[PDB]
Amino acid sequence: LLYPKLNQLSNSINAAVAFLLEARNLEGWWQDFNFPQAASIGDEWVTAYVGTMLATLPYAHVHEALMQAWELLKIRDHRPTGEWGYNYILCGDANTTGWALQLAAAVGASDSERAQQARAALATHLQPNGGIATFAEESIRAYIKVPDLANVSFQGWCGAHTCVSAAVAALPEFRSRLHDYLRVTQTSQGNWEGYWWSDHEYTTALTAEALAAGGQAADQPSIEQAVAWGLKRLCPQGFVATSKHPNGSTFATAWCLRLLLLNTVDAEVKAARAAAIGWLLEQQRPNGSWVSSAYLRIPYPFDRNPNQFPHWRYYDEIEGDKRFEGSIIFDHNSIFTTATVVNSLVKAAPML
Ligand SMILES: CC(C)=CCC/C(C)=C/CC/C(C)=C/CC/C(C)=C/Cc1cc(C(=O)O)cc(O)c1O
Repeated sequence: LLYPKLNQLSNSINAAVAFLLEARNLEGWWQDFNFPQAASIGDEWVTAYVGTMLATLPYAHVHEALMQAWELLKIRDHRPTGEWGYNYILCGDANTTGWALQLAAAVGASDSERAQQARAALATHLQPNGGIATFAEESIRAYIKVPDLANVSFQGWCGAHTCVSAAVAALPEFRSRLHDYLRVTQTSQGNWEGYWWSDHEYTTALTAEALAAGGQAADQPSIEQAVAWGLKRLCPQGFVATSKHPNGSTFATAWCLRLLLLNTVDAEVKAARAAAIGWLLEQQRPNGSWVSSAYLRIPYPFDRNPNQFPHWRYYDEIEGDKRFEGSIIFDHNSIFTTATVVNSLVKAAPML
């Protein structure tokens, strides 16, 4: 054990926590992502996610931030279902709601009236194939006012999503119901593929973590297959390479590091986690953040298979006329990425 690397982990994590606490707005929300001149900036979703990421820290001032985040979420009580959504102006969705419920658990509010209502609302999103859909069709159609989408299918946006199902399966009340859907959707390579996210490491880590949390020995082979895939994704330099970031994605690497924590005996896995930690420490910016790489894609509403859509473009790079469908957006404030990385480092440090 190299005590300088443990102390650098402490310093890295503290710098990121300071960045994230200072990056809150007037009322205390974490904000990220932007649909310009349209749905605008994420808050309820980003806050639920960041707060859940930071729940792994022992710090009293972080717990106070999470208590405040929950109070902000409780004041967002305008939707009749009790759901949370991307931000105030959006309808509820199952992903935001599932992350908000993980934050509720961290602050002792899982059995609150609001949490019970929101958990009930998740049940509406259960599909006949055993997974969870992001949106209710009537709700998201009521929000969208784009003429060339008025008459299209919304079965892409309103079908079962593996990324959302994996997150909801972090809740003990849903883990058993979502199990068979999570098992049947694993690829022959050992990973899972999400709907909204470009980086499969996110869905793979979350799904493997839900299977691990259920404690069924029948799921252990699937978990180990996912770990093996993670080991192949992480190159020797300690990062996950992508087409967009061929020298390493901070977001994809952080989620791959979380996935590799699911095997604590294999020496090659332990070495790969060490390499990922070293690369993430090298990549941190002076202000404590990491470079944005949390790529969210917007399929067409009818598209059930966005991993089979070859046309993705980065919204911010499109010259001339453009639309959100078929584009990728990112976390312009680096809050979503930074919270992800800091969580992975806190979880990985004791297994150094
Ligand atoms: C599910 C998840 C990963 C996070 C939980 C939060 C969610 C829901 C993240 C996904 C991305 C989505 C759909 C976010 C909502 C906002 C929106 C509907 C964006 C597209 C858009 C807007 C408009 C418009 O605002 O007019 C017109 C569009 O044609 C159009 O595609």
